[PDB]
Formats: sequence, C-alpha cells, structure tokens
Amino acid sequence: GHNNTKGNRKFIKGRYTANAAKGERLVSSEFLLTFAGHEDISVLVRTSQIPEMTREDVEDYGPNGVKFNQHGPIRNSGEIQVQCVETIEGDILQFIKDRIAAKDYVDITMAATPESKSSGVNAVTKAATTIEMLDCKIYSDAIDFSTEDVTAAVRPSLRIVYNWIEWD
Amino acid sequence: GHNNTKGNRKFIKGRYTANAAKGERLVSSEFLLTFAGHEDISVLVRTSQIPEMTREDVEDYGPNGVKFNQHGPIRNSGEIQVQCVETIEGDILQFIKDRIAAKDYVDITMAATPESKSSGVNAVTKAATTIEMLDCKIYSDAIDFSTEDVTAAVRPSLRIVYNWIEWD
Amino acid sequence: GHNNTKGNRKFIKGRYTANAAKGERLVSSEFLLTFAGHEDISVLVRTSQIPEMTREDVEDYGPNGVKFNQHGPIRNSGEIQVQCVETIEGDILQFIKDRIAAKDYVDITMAATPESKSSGVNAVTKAATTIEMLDCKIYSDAIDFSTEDVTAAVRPSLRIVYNWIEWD
Amino acid sequence: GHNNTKGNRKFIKGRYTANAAKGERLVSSEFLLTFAGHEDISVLVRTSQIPEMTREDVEDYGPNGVKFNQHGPIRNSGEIQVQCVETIEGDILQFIKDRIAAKDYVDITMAATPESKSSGVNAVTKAATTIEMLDCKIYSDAIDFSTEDVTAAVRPSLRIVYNWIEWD
Amino acid sequence: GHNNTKGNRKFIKGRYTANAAKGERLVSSEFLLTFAGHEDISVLVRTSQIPEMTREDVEDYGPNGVKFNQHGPIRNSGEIQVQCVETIEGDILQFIKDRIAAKDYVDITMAATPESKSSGVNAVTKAATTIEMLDCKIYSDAIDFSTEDVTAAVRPSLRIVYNWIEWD
Amino acid sequence: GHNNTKGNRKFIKGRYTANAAKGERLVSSEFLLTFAGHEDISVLVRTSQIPEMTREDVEDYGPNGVKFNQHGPIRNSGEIQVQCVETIEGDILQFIKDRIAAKDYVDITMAATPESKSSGVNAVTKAATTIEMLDCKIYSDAIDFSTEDVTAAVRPSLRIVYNWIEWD
Repeated sequence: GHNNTKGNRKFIKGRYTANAAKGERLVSSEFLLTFAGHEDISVLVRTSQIPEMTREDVEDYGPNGVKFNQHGPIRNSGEIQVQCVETIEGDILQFIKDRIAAKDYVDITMAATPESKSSGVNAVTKAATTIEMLDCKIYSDAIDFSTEDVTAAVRPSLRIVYNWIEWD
Repeated sequence: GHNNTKGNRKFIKGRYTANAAKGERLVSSEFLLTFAGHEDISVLVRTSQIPEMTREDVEDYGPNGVKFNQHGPIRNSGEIQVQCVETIEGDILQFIKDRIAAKDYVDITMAATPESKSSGVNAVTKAATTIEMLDCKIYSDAIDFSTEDVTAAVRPSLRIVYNWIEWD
Repeated sequence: GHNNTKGNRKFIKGRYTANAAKGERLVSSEFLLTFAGHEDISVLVRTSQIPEMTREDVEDYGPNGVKFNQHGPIRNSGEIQVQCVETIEGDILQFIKDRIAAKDYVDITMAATPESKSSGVNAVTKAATTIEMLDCKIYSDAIDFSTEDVTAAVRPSLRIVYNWIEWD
Repeated sequence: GHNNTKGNRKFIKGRYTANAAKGERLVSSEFLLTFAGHEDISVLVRTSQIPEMTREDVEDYGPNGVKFNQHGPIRNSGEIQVQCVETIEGDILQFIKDRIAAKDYVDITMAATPESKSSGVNAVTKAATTIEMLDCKIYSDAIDFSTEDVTAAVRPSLRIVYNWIEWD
Repeated sequence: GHNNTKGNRKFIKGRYTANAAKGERLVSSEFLLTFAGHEDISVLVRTSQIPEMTREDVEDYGPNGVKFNQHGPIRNSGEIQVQCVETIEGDILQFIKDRIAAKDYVDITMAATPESKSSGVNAVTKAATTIEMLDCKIYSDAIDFSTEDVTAAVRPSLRIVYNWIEWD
Repeated sequence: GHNNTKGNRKFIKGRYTANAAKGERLVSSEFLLTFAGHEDISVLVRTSQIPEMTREDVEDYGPNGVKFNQHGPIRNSGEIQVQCVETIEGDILQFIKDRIAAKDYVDITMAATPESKSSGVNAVTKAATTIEMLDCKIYSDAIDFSTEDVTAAVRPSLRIVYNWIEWD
C-alpha cells in the first residue's frame, strides 16, 4: 500500500484533550426568549433565532483588476422567525391581537440558560450569551388548520423585526 | 470530560410545571369554519387557514447608514386556501356554482371548538379564538381526476379572499 | 397535567352523525369525459381535470391605506391537461392527427358517474355534477419512449383549451 | 455474446500499482484553520473551505463565428463559509462580538495536518498544502434555536471574506 | 447465605385471597360475535378480536427539552381480523359474495358469554363486556388450498373494518 | 497440556462471599403497580415495566475525526406495556372504558414488595425501589379471542404513557 502510513496516538490524545477541556457544548434546546412586560408568554416560545451579527460591505475595484472588500456601516435592523404553540385559551392569539391593535414597540432579551449553570427554580444567564433587541415589532402569520394533522399541535409563526442589537 | 457538568432536577421540575400548568394545547384538528346562510356546508370543510395578522412596514435610512423599520397601514385584505371534500350529490359543486353566478359577498366565522370546552351536541367557542371575515369571495380551483388514485377522494380547493378581519 | 381536560362522547357522536348522514364521497376514479361525435374514445381517458370556476379580481387602494378586492369579469377560457393511454392500433394517435388536420372545434361533456347511482350497463349522471366545455381545442404533447420503462404503457398527454364553461 | 471480450490482469495490476504507489489520500476531516492572535479558537472550527483558485476570463468572438476564452485578471477576493460549534461560555460569541466591534482585519492560515505526518502533540504542515488569507473579515449569521433539535448542538455560521490568497 | 431472608405465610395468604375474590377469569374460548340480520352465521365464527380502545396523542416540546404527551381526538375506526371455518355448502362463501355484491354496511355485536352466567340454551350477556361496531365492512382474503394439509379444515380470513365503537 | 494451570480455592471463596454478602436478589415476580384512586384494580395486573432512566445525548465532532458524546436534556416522557388478566365481570374493561371516556390523567406508583421485607397482610416498600409516574395515560389494545386457545385466559394489553418520573 502507501509507503507513508506511520501513525501515533499522542497527537490524537492531545487534540482530544484540547477539544474536551474547554467546556460543555451549548445544546440547541437550552434557551430563553423573554419579552418586556409579558413574562408569562416566554414559556410558550418553541423556536427562535439569534439575530444577524454583520455589517454591510463596500466593493472597490483597484488598478489592474484587483478587488477589495471593505467594512461599511453596521446592519442594525433585521427580521427573525419564531415558532410558538397555541393553547386552548388563545393566550398567544390574545397577545398578538393586543400587539397589532396597540401599535407599540417592545424589547426582547434572548439568553442561553443551560441546566448546567442554572441554580434554583430560576434560570441563570451570562453577559457573554445574552443579546437584547429594542424597538421590535411582532407580526403573525398564516397557520395551517388541517384535519389530517390529528397528531400535531398548532404552531403560530411570528415575524419579529428588530431595529438594534445590544449586548452588555 | 467537561469540568462544568453539575446538574439539578428542581430547575427541570419548575420548567415542566410552568409549561404544563397553563392548559391544554389546541390540536390542529379542532376547528370550525362557518359561512353565512350556508350552515349545512360548514361540516364539509377539511382544511383551513387563519388569515394574516400583520401590517405593512415602512423603511427609513437614517444618517451614517442606520436603518429603521416603522409600523405602517394595516393589511386588511388577503387570500387563504381551503380544502373540502366533494360528495355524490355535488353539494360543494352546487354551492360554488351559486357563488360564482350570484356575484355576492359572504362573511365567514372561524372558531376553535375543542372537545374539552364543548357542551352538548353543539360546539362551544370563545371570544379569544374567534375571527370573522367580511366581504369575502369564494373561487374554485382545478381538481385532479386521476384513475390511479383509486383510494383517494376528490378534494376541491377553494380560494377565499377576505377584505377585513374583525375580532371581538 | 392540564386542569381543563374534561371530555364527552355526545359531541363526537353528533359530529360523526352530521358528517356521515350527508351521503357518499365522490371517489376520484369515478368520472366520464365524453367528446362530441367521438364516443368510442371516451373509454380511453385515464386522467382529466374539472376546469377553473373563478373570475378575475380588481384591486382598489382606498384612503388611509385600506385595501379592497372586488369581483371582475368572469374567466371563461382556460387550459387543462388530460392523460390517455395509447393502443396498438393508434386510435388516440389517429384521433389527434384528425383533430390537428381538420382545424375544428369540439365540445366535451364532463360528468361524475359513480357506481352507486348507475343503472344497467350505462352510466347515470346528474345536473349538479355535469359540466360542458364548448369551442374546445385538443393539442398533443411529447411522449416518452424509454426502453427502461418495460413495465409502463405509453401515456399521451392532451392539452385541452376551453373557451366557455356551461352548466345546466 | 460479444466477440471482442478478451481480458488481462497485468493491465489492471499496473493501474492499481500506479494509483497506490503515489501516497495517502487526504481525508476530509484532517485540517487546521488558525486565525492571527486567536489560537485558542482554532480548535473550535468544524467545517471550512479552501478558497477559490481561479482568474476571470475574457470572451472574444473571432471571424466566422469562432470563439476564444482568454486569461484575465486574477480573482483575489472571495467569500467562504465556516461552521463552528458554540460553547457554554460563549467563546465564539464573544469572539464575533469583539470582531464586529473592533472593525479590524485578521489573517487566517489554512493547513492540512494529517496524522500521518504529525510529530509530537503538535500538528505538522507542508508548504504545498498551506494557504494564507490576508485582510479577512469575519461576519456571523442567524443560528437556529429549535426545541425539537434536542440531540443537536448549536452550529454558528461564519462568513469569511478574503482579499488576497498567498501561498509559499 | 443471604442475611435478610425471613418469610411469612399470612402475606401470601392475603394476596391469594385478594386475587381469588375477584371472580372467574374470562376464558379466551367464551365469546359471541353476532352480525345484523345474519344470526345463522355467528355460529361458524372461530376467532375474532375486540377492537382498539385508544385515542391519538399529541407531542409537545416544552422549554429546555421537556416533553408532554396530551390526549387528542379519539380513534373511532379500525381494522380487525376474524377467522371462520368454511362449510360444505359454502354458507360463509355465499355470505361474503352477498356482502361484496351488495355494497352495504352491517353492524356487529361483540359479547362475552361464559358458561358460568349462561341460562338455558341461550347466552347471557352483560353491559360491561358488550361492544358494538357500527357501519362495518367485511372483506375476504386468500385461503390456502394445499393437498398436504389433509388433516386441516379451510379457514377463511375476514377483514372487518369498523367505523364507530359503541358501548352501553 | 497447558503449563500455567495453577489454581486456588481462596479466591473463589472470596468471590462467593462477596457475591453472597449483597443480600437477596429481587425476584421478577415480586412487584406492585398501583394507580391513584383505583386500588381495587392493582391486584389484576400481571406484567409491568419500570420506565426508562436515561437522557438524550449530543454528538460533537472534534478536530481530526475525534468525537464526543455529551449529556443532553433529560428524557421525561415515554411509553410502557402492561399485561392484565380480564375477569368475568369486566372490571378491567370497565376501567378502560371509564379512562377513555373521562379524558383524565392519573398517577401510578411502582414498588418492589418482596415477601422478605413484607410484614402483615400488607406490602412493605422502600424509598430506594419505589418510582412514581405522573400524568399517565392508559390506552388499551387489541385482544386475541381464539377458540383454539381453550387453556388460555384473556390478557388485555395496556399502553401506559408517562410524562414525568419521580423518585423520593
């Protein structure tokens, strides 16, 4: 076979130790998205999205066909999609009715609250994994009501528009 | 392994209790869409959609590239798709023929009628999970008539256009 | 678990009785599409489509951003796809050659003829589930002739253009 | 059967020997992408992409319809996608926050470090399989946070823009 | 040997008395399945099955990975298998021929009729162990006709589809 | 034969003493599963299953092909199968009828009650071998009713769904 086939375990051991000694990995199911003044609805959220962290680029064509991409103004505003679960009392439905009728702006705090760092019956967060969105707007979306989905719960879709990303 | 791996059950117990104590989840198969003056047809509906719940946005570009999304005029009109099941007497077919020939507007009431809150042989609704659509128009759609689909029933598709969403 | 979980059977019994007492459901394999003067071909059809039943809409933008959709002129003409099965004598091929050479217009009657209402060896139709298309045009389409499809019959595709929907 | 069906093993043996005597094949899981001044993050990378190695072409239409493609200016800048794995301390999150706030340019070294050529607890690279990107910019991307993905870790997506490819 | 090995008889006697006080156990050979208007065929039945008694469930993913299973709509219909024994006059064969030709719906009564509670030459039933299947359909199945099975009687298999379960 | 064949008895004596000093082994026939408010039915149970005690895992692919399995969110819900024995009065049948009609949630407690630790005519349990399942749901299953099984009692099968496991 191939002549250059020597192998060692110490390199693999070193890589494994370096990968493992850093800490736990953030499971995708450990998160908490809390609105402002509607803390009773934060338990209802089922799927969220940490917003974009990027800035627009500018494109420069230098002499002899060379290319340059340069940092530009920050991209503050944006749109995210959230999946919730409707209840029998229409708590989410009443909330979205109030939001559309009131024409107001709320702020949402998104935090990573794993069970490892949690203490008591309350969630414990960190300044590193906490983001805040101000002047946000919540819109609803069409929800499928099919008789065939007998073993499926209603999943309202919420379009959340954020106008500024803030982190401590 | 990872050094920070401590875990507790009281946090999980608290989250489970908070999630479960709110109430039953609305199953996707529990709904009732009723027209105006055609109550004998509402039993035929098989798939529906609660309409859009949103308003158009306006886009502003502030100084130094900052960006803003602002609430705009409400989005009242819209379109939904409904799936029905044809019968041997063509009740749905006769209904759509009458609708297209009459050139009239009907209003539909959409309600969530779960078995949990139902009383008697009649459905029980709530003001929270009830929507009403006025000045609606019903159009039909092409229906596949294939011989291979021996074990499939005819599924008429109805395009329902709504001009205003009304909630009590 | 959830506190509000009471349930009853009489509501389910009522819904089941209301759904079942209406009548049989139209199976998708029970239909009859008959041309004019070519009754020997109607047995060959394998897949058809009841035409569109809709009218064009007009979009009005009222004051303060409100929106309205209003009934417009009817959509009489339209296009449907039909699947047939070629024979060893080329009856369908001869028919389509005659149609393309003659440059004539034929009228097709679409009927739902379930076995339940049939009497004798002849289908029995109803005025509710019967449509008629006048001034129609039949065009052919490319047919795949692949050697790998040893267990598949030739399926000619017919594009049928209708200029008016007529129902009694 | 076919008349020309003779076969020999010496040709196959020769082809196998020629293919095998060259050396080992680079497994897709053996790589190392190291930033500048952030060596503690290189262990976190999970998926990367060696950048484009191509130049733009110019299209010439000669007489009588003949056609020519000619080498043009080099394509130095470009865009690549990298997949990382979030931790419980948010090291990647803190890094991307620092990058977006600082508005600085970093340089990344891409190397192939197979276990075969590795010595000690350190990776061993070669000048042939080593690339370097200067004046790079790192942007984040939306990350899915779904409850159903209980058995999936968070996978941040990093958009890396490179302005020049450099190889020794 | 083992140290904690003390034993008593009064506990075993109490458990035996509690088990015996519940009454006779229903032998699997004591049953009666009677159709509607075809009481002369119920004797020929040899093997049956009490239908499913369950409802569909809905699966909800709560925060931090917790799961809840909630009651859903009832499962009314179902499919069961019944084994009969063919006679020399083809009574069962004539019955299934009539059923397939007539395209009708029959209702069956399932009863547990043990010899203990029977009186006279007629079975005695109870409301607790009595079920009724409404709007049922009976289909036949392939029957093995082998010469080697000289000491085996023909056992037709009947697929019975039930659309509603009722109990007094 | 073999050269290294020396053997001793003191090692076997030590292993036997260590194995015997652990106490009596729990026989598979010593158990007690009792519901909430239906203590008269717990005697009729014949076969049960202690639920799963595990949590979901997450798979992280480290550099150079190394992989890690990390603890994830706990698995709370689940499904178990329980075999009962029908009586002549249909106590179990009436119980499942009531459970399916009421749409309620019951809590079950599972204990290991060997004769060794039992005192009096009542079972004596321990906190170590006692589990409790909350918000359980009971569904039935098809039961075979065959004439050939003359020497077999009816064995209803119950699907028990548990939504949370608790231990003191």
